[PDB]
Amino acid sequence: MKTRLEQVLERYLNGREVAVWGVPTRRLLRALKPFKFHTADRVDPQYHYVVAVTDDDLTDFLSDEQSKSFQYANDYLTFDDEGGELPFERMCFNVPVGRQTYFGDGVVGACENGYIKSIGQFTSINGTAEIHANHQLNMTFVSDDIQNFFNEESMAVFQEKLRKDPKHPYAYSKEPMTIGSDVYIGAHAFINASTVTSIGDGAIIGSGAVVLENVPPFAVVVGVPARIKRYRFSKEMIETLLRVKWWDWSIEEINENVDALISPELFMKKYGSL
Amino acid sequence: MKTRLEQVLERYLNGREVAVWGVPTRRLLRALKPFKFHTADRVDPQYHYVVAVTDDDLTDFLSDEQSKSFQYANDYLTFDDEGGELPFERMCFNVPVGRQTYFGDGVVGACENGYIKSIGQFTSINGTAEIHANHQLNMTFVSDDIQNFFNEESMAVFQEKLRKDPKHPYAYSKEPMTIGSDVYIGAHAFINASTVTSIGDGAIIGSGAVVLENVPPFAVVVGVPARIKRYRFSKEMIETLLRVKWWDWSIEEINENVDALISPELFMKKYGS
Amino acid sequence: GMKTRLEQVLERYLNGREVAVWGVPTRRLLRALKPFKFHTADRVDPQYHYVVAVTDDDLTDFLSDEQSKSFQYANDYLTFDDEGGELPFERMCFNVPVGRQTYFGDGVVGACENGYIKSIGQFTSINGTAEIHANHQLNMTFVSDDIQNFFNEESMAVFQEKLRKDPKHPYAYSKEPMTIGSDVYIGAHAFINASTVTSIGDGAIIGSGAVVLENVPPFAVVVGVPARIKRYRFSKEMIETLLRVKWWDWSIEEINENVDALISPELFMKKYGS
Repeated sequence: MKTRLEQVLERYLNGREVAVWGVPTRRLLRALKPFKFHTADRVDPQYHYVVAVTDDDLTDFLSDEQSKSFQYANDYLTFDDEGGELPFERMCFNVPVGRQTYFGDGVVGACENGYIKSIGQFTSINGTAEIHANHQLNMTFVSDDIQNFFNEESMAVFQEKLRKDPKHPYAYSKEPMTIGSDVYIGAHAFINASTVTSIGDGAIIGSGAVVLENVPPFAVVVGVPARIKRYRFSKEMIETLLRVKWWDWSIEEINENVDALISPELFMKKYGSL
Repeated sequence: MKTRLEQVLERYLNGREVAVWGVPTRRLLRALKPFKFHTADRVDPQYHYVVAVTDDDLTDFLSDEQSKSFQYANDYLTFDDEGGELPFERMCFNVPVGRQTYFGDGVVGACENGYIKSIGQFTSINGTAEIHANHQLNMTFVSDDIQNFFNEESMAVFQEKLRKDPKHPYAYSKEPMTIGSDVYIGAHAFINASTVTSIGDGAIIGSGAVVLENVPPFAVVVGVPARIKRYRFSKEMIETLLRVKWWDWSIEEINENVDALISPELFMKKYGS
Repeated sequence: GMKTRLEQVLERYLNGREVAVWGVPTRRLLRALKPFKFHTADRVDPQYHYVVAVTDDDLTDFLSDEQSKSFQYANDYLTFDDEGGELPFERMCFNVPVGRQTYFGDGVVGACENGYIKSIGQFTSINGTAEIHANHQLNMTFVSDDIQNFFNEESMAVFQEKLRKDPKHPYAYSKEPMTIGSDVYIGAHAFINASTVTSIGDGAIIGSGAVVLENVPPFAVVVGVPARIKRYRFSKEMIETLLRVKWWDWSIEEINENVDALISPELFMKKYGS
């Protein structure tokens, strides 16, 4: 599956050479195999695309005077930033991720594990958020790695009964969860991939909240376990938001109607009734 | 002390060459000195044991077509994975850890800090679970790093009061914590090492639970603070399980009992009074 | 003119010695070390070399090596990837003064960089997973921040103007950075909201997992989500005695001379109670 960097390079390299800014990794060299690359030294954006390996390397690059002529994404990127935002849709382990949406390594892993169907646009997920599923809870054992001792027959029996568990251990027999648009998820939050299939548009998940059920659109959930504290707007305004879907607007429309985005009062004016 | 990798190599290397998959580190090369090693290029399990440095490197290795013939632990391992499971009983900073038991760096530090006496078999501890002790709560100061300014005279009287503190700051003057077999500890759960001495066999610690006292065998604890939400089985089955001790079974015994391990009702019909 | 933690240590302790790099170097390390003579570490002598371990794992390897036993912390060696690590002298983390023997993790390093923290006191212990973040705006139609990447000049001016007049201080706007006092303890995975908090008082104990939404009085112990006051460490008269005496600003000699009063609260009151 294509990394974030390979997707961006396919868009913007345009015959240039990749300039590696930092110590390379095995994952990086695997991602760069379709491209010509060399260790960075003197870089010019007309001939070079700069790939910082770590966030540390990018900080060093953007402190260098050579970085002044390089534009984000168009001319440079960070390889170890699989959850970093882009102004266009991208895949993360074959999970669609909307524009201006960012998340951390826990959600990257959740995407790799198959727990996520899609992540919406303009969605903000703190880097320490975590998404994981339950082990089986109604067998004699709760361990998962005991299966490393199962031969082919025993594993097939184990896998079949896992698929029949209505509690969806390891997120079996359930839809991967959709994370909506204009969503905010606080630091150290947790979402249970066994029992959650939807984080609705506009939802806010508080810091440290342990989410065990679907979060309705524009609901604000906090606590352990997470419960609804309030809604961001009235139900009439929420229904208007779900009809207008400003997160699908053009960049020109976003600037044209920035006053409605900045003022919920004006938004309900224009769109609530006609 | 013997790292996880050194224990694996002593058991499984079998005269092969260690093929390093990833950037070598100072800690890795010190661990690899007694053995022959090279940067990994073309590898075969007959002549090579693949050591991925980081989990990112292991991800790359398993995506490579060469890894299909390599079996976990027997033929490859991750170096920066001290909490990772092994098919045999291992040590982690002189803490016995049972087969197929894993945990994260936080619990690795707890083993190194002396907070853990042992961890059972087939136990699953989420990578973000953490086990810390309390600082001293009966002094004028709560800082620990102030002791870096203490000379020998001040350090002696500081250490002596910690030793006699009944609340066990830094887990002083108490038994190290035992963690049983078939235990599950969820994401960002917390266990207080100053007060907890046992997580019983089969205990489940839910995501977010803050555990301040011992967890009975097969109890499911949740919440802040942790409370017993339910027990996994009946009283008689718990008693039967503590006598049968399936977590000590051979690999073949486990396979021959897979239906009983899947179905608690069949387990009791077979092993119950 | 901000300086890295390593630069501050080298300026104070290097004393014409040569830096010996212990571990694989990074781009950021090479830039920080370039004003100085440095070599890869082989055989080292603290009389002659200053050992810079790159990562914490490098430091573990160095301290397990025979060559390190004559090396003194900070005076003779340091870890580069340890911006939150304690120093025996008052230091700066970005533009934030940090007291002696005070440590914290990368999240709080980032909070210093973001301008969320005014100062951190002496002998303060902050777990590495503690996190400090501000709120996004909660009075607009959207909660996203990266939507502003699509704002042209005019939309950004309107957006920024409303942020600055928001009394709830989104992104810590229109409020003071928070002052974290001395002798403070902050447990694992604790959260402090940079939008709503301006002071963590001296002696405060923030429990593990606590989400702090309000100012914490001096010597208060707070727990839970949200964090509430559970108790106070000392009596009122003792609290005011401590705030006046300020043992956390004592010299090293004064600390050792009065270790009995630091060990025994009752003796502290007998000696310093007015």
